[PDB]
Amino acid sequence: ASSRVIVHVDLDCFYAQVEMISNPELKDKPLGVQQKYLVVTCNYEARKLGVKKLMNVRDAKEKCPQLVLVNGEDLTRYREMSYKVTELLEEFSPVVERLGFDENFVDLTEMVEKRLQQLQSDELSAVTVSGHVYNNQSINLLDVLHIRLLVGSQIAAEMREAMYNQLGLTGCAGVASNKLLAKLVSGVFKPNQQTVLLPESCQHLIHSLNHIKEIPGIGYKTAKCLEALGINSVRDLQTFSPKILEKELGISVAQRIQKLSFGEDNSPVILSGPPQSFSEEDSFKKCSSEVEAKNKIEELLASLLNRVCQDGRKPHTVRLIIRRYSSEKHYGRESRQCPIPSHVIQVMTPMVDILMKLFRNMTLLSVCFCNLK
DNA sequence: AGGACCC
DNA sequence: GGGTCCT
Ligand SMILES: Nc1nc2c(ncn2[C@H]2C[C@H](O)[C@@H](COP(=O)(O)OP(=O)(O)OP(=O)(O)O)O2)c(=O)[nH]1
Ligand SMILES: [Mg+2]
Ligand SMILES: [Mg+2]
Repeated sequence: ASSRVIVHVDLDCFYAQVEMISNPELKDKPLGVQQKYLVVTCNYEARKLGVKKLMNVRDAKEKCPQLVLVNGEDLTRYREMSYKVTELLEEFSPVVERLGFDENFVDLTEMVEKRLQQLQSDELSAVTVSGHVYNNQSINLLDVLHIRLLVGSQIAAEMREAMYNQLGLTGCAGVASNKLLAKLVSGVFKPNQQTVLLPESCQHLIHSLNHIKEIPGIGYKTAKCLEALGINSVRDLQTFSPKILEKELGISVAQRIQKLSFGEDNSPVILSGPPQSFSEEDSFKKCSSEVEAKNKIEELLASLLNRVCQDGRKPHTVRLIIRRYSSEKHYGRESRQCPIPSHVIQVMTPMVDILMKLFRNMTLLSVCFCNLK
C-alpha cells in the first residue's frame, strides 16, 4: 500500500449556509454570522461586497451597510449538520478524518482500486475528469497515477452531489496523492467546485503560496521562528540547511516542515469517530468579577449535560478553563481539572459543586468534559 | 496544566 | 466558539 488517492472536502461558508437553509429569506441577501464583535463568516454575496472572514462587525458594516447579521454563538445546529456531513462521507468509505466543523479527509485509495478492477481494457480509455484539473494540466490516459486521480475526482463529484441532494449543502473538494496537497488544491476553485492535482503540477501548487504560514502544519509560532532565520518563501524553506533547521526547531518539527515544503506528507487519514471532548464557552471582556459569576458556570453545565447524555458514552473528567486580563500580550488561558466521582457519572447540583471548587482553586468561562468511555 | 496547531 | 494531539 504505497500511492494514495485522498479527497479533502471543504464546505462553503459553513455557518452562513446553515443559517440560509434555516431562514430562506436570508438567501440571496449578503449575510454575516456574528459572534460577539466578529463576523466569523459570511456568504459569497457578502464576500463580493467587501466582507471578509473574521472581520470585526464595524469594519464589516461600513464596508457593507446592508449586510444582514445573525447570531452564531450557539453552535448546536452547525455541530449537528457537521456530523451529518461526516456520516454521509463515511458511507462512501469508512476512514474519514474531520478537521474543524466543515472539512473532512477521506482516503479513497481502496475504493479507486476496486472501481479500476471493474473496468475492462476498453473503457479505461473512456475515463474522464470531473471538475477542474489544477494548472489546466494535460491528462495522460496511459499514466496509471493520472487514471487513479481521475476516478478519485469522479468519487468526489458523487460525494458533493450526495451532500447537496441529501443535506442541501454545497462545498469544494480537492483530490491529490496526500492530505497536504488535497487540502491545498481544494481551495483553488471556490465556491462549490472541485479540482484534482496531477503529480507534475505539485511544485507549481506549492510555489503558488506566498508565505510558509500558508502551509498547513506551519503555524503562528513556527512562521515567526523561520522568519527570524531569513526564511520567507516556500523555496527558502526547501533550500534551507537541514542541520541548522534541526538544531533550531527540534528534529521533529524541522524534518516534517521541510518535507511539507516539497509537497511531501506521509501522514495517514485517521478515523475521527466520536469526539474526545465536549465544551461550551462564554466570552465577556472585563465582565467576570471572580464571585458574582457561577451562575454562568451553571448555564454552561446545564447545556453540556444534555449533549453528553444524548451521546450514549460518559465522561470521566471535567475541567474549568479561565482567561484573565489587563493588556493583550500573546497567549495564556488557565485550567484546573479533576476526575468526576463515579456515583455522579450515573446530576446538576453535585457537578455545580465540583466546579465551584476547581474555580476556587484558581472574561472567559468554559467547561469541558473529556476522558470519555 | 499548558503548548502548538487547526477550523 | 469550538476542536485535536503532544510535552
Ligand atoms: N470563532 C471562530 N469560528 C471559526 C474560526 N475559523 C472557522 N470558524 C467557523 C466558521 C466557519 O463557517 C466554519 C468553517 O471554517 P472555514 O475556514 O471552512 O470557513 P468557511 O466554511 O466559513 O469559509 P470557506 O467558504 O470555506 O472559505 O468554522 C475562528 O477562528 N473562530
Ligand atoms: Mg476551510
Ligand atoms: Mg469551509
